[PDB]
Amino acid sequence: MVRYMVTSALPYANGPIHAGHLAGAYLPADIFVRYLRLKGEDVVFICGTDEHGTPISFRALKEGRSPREIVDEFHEQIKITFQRAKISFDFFGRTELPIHYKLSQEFFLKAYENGHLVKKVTKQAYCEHDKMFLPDRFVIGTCPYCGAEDQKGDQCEVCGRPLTPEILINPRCAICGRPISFRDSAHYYIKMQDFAERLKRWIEKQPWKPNVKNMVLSWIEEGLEERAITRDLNWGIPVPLDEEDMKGKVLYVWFEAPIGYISITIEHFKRIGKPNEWKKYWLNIDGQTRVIHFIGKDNIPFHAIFWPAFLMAYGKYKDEEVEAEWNLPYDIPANEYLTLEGKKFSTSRNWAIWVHEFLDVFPADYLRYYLTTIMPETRDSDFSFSDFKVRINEELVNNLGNFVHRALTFVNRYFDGVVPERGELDELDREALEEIEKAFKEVGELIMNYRFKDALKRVMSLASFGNRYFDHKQPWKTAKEDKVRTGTTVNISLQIVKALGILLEPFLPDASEKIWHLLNLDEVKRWEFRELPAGHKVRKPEILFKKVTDDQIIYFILNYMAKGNPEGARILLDKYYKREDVIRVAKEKFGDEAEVVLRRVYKDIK
Amino acid sequence: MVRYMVTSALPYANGPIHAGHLAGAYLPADIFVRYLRLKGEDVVFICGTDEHGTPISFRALKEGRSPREIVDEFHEQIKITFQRAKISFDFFGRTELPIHYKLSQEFFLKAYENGHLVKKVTKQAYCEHDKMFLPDRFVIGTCPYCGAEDQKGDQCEVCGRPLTPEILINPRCAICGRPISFRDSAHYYIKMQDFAERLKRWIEKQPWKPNVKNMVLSWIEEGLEERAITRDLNWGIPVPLDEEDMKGKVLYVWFEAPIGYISITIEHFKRIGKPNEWKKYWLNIDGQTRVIHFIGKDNIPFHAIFWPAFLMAYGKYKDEEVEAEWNLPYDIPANEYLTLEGKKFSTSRNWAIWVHEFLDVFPADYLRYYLTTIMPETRDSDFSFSDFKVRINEELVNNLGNFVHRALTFVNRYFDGVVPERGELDELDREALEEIEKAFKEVGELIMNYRFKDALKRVMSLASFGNRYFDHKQPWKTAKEDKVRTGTTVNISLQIVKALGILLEPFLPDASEKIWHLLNLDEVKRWEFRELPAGHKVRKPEILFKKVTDDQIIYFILNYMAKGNPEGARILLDKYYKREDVIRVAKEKFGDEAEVVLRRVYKDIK
Ligand SMILES: [Zn+2]
Ligand SMILES: [Zn+2]
Ligand SMILES: [Zn+2]
Ligand SMILES: [Zn+2]
Repeated sequence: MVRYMVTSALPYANGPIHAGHLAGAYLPADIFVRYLRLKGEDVVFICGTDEHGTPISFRALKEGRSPREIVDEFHEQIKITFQRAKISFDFFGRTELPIHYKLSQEFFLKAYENGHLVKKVTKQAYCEHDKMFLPDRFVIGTCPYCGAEDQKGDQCEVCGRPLTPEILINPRCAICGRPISFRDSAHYYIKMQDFAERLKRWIEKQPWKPNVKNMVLSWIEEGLEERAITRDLNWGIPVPLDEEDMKGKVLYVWFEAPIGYISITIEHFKRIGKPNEWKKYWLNIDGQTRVIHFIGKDNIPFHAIFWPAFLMAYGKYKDEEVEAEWNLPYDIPANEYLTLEGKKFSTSRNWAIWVHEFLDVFPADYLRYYLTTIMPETRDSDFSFSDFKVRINEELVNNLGNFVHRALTFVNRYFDGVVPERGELDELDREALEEIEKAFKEVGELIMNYRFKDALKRVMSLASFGNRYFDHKQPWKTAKEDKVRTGTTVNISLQIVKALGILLEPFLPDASEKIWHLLNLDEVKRWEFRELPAGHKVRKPEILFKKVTDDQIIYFILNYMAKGNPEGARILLDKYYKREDVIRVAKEKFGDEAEVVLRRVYKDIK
Repeated sequence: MVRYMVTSALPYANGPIHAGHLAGAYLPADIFVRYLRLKGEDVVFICGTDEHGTPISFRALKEGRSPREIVDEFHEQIKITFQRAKISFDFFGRTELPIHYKLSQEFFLKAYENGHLVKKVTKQAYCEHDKMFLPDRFVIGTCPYCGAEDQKGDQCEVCGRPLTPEILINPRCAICGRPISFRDSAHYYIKMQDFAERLKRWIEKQPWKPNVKNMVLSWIEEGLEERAITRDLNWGIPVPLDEEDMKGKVLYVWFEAPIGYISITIEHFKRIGKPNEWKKYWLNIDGQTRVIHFIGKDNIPFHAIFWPAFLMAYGKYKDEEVEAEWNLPYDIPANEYLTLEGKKFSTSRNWAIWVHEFLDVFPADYLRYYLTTIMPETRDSDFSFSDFKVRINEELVNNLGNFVHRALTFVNRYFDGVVPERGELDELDREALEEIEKAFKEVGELIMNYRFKDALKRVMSLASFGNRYFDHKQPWKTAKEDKVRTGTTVNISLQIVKALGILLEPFLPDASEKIWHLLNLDEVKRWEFRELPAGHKVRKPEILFKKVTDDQIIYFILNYMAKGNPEGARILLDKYYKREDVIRVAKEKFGDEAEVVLRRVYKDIK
């Protein structure tokens, strides 16, 4: 019996998360883990904020704040956001945890000890007016492909994606604009080549899709250049070595980050009261823990190559309990990117769907539903507002919500909300109870295969099946002729609602508890279905979902989207709506300030 | 060995919580429970949203939304807010839980069964244009003391506090203004008189303060009028009785609400995996569970009289395990009200400090610190912005934060962050380690006595003691003469920081983890102090707290306070600040909209 150690790529504590992030590695992981829990399986779901690296440091000088100040701010912002998103991480830690410092440092020390490292002195950047080295994101120059002013790290705003700090033209320190200087420095490196073979061999015998497995093999087919794992940063985890040359140096966040996956788990079992249980999840003791890594496509290389090697370089974990080895990525589910109304998410262009903002106007189920509806699985998908409301209202409201409502509304009208007893069953009755079985079976398999968009579809169809059932069983007619008959229809219909109650859970937790209350159940939610007993008391018909409005979308676009990118807003607005309508919404939404918005989006209007 | 069943008054799901609420019953409870946990004691901390009652129903017709829609919205808003507030409820449920429905209904049925009830028909309100009864908050008329138009429930906006629905002049249904009608109805009542004696007797033998114990006794000294526990509402828990007269009737929220205290706990142990542990907390088995009820003064009567009786009326709980009785309120800590800048919190006047808004500009420690600083213990206290910043900056920043910073900054300057070994100890060294003991001892006692304002003070003084220590031990001098000496000072100083790390926890969780990371500790936080070992590696000097700004307060007042109550804002602004300063802050804070604010607060300015 396998147990599961599930993680989600650590979000960087330099900003808030957007739907691309969620759709990319959190929502999938949540859907998967919830399922596993309903299955009764043994799974741990971990995550936390990545709090080191040049960026965070950069931003600190930028806003004149300590790197600690900002990560403390974003850890809270993100942890709460995930709670809002209903992402059930068993624990959400942070790489600022003392234990992370200890484990990373050990990790590095284990690499020292197995001669997988190599000190090296290189000539590198510097500022004399600021008396400090100038790592990655401090580069401030022209581009490496196109030629634009001011380019940092490796993302751009031009065409540029990945522009090493040196291929940049006119190197000038970002902090003060002083043209860079060159001071040589010492850093330790990892002889990745030491694991190329062992890696390739391991990758061979593994259930990953060729589109990855292979491309990975290729990438390895040409040596692994010794990568540096140290940095000249004033923020981060100190390199253990007590020498004078390694003073004021830190472990490349690039190296310690993944170790966070273990650090946090350990932290989890500590505070949970069972200090040593973590060992069975990350250590290959009587080996059989499937370690899953939900990530974004960009993380495949790292997770299928370097991270595994970092683990190997620590050959032996060993004290007071088995000297076993670290497990390796069982699987590394990755998702493509997400676009917004035809364009890519852009923090620069301030064009994205921020979870915390979006969740201010729409319920979590809506964001979770639609996003799974467009899960960037095999390719990229495009978030669209017209697409969003239409799927919710047409699918979630008109179908799932509709069925549930009808069902209850009937058991309440003809039986005073008491579950009728079932008489003989004809073909449909027989087929309906079978469909319930089919769903549980198939949805479960689709999930274990990372086919969420299709898994959610299998569920919606069951609701679709329920509607049909009702539509052509006509309880409103049958009730004026054959009581017993209607009783069956009704009882059967509710069975489908209870089932839809458990099946939905992994996808929409809230619409799940909503249904459970309507059915009035204490029953611990589980994947093994059990019919609703006759004589069971159900609650009065409530509503499941309220249709998305244009008033809402406009309010959203105007209130968030707009200031940050007025043109983006304007283009969206007079693309879906008439200006005479937006004004009205704006007027009856922003009181004595509506006017100082409309003019802000529609360049000139007064 | 006692275990503790701690609760906080269920917040009503009709709106967000404000500092008065927090200061009144949540913050106290949190400080108490955290302590208990650090003490290693066995405590359960429960709470959830009260989701029934006329109000919620009212609001529903008001905004044309189902009562369920709104409670779902506020349960999320409040649960997240509490997370933001760092209130560690072991579980935050809701009275919409199926189990609540079951337990309440049983409770009522147990009262039926022990003849503590009495059906009665009364002539009551109605609307014929709306074909519905008109309970409490539907009353819409002139006042009962002063004479003002439109008065609902029992709170006012005039002078009025508690105006029974009938003493109101010109009774007109609130929904449509149609002057009320009178249709007789049947409701069950509880013969409170049946418990007067048994109550008074119980209250006698109990450790409550006379100012309560007595006033309670008086209140009881004149019969307990049979109170109605049923209602003509379409939203709520159905009365079990299957009769045609009790159809469409519900249990007065007033009756079921407290039962939520048990419902949720049960729900807690269910989902936690240990289904039956709840029995030992609410049932008096081998009796010794101290049940504490953190509430507001307004709740004393209810919690010391009716709630206990409701418990008695259920004489026997009994199946498959001991037929024991429900425990009774061990203690019922209550706090006075809170005022804002000299005036009372007012949802009507839109004058209050909303936790979720306030926590958008200031860290949770700041709100928790200041509020405990003004805990409405023996009387009412007044929240004030000048008072807020001054205490934070002068106390939290300049003292606690200052000490911590100095300490680390030294162990890092003269020992490369490594804990020095202690040599001979003189009087101060000896006294310093003793002070640490004293603090733990006294703070702990002050907490167990609900003396938080003083408990927090005992802690700040320890930090104050640390500063003095340092000030007159002069490490910066001693380091250029006697190494060993400085080592002691330093080692000692850090002991005080680690201690301040645990002591703070109950009050400021974040400044607590901040200190723990600086000290670089894995050690599970506990109330039993253990010195920092020599040779221990501490982190580089960070900052603990950033001083509150005027830019912040103005931004807050302008961004939240203002629209909702522009006059309130204006009066605050040009009372603390010059208009030429507010403008600047407003201009460099609201970009292209600053102008449409300043004019909104300062009536005319252009
Ligand atoms: Zn470029
Ligand atoms: Zn510079
Ligand atoms: Zn009045
Ligand atoms: Zn009316």
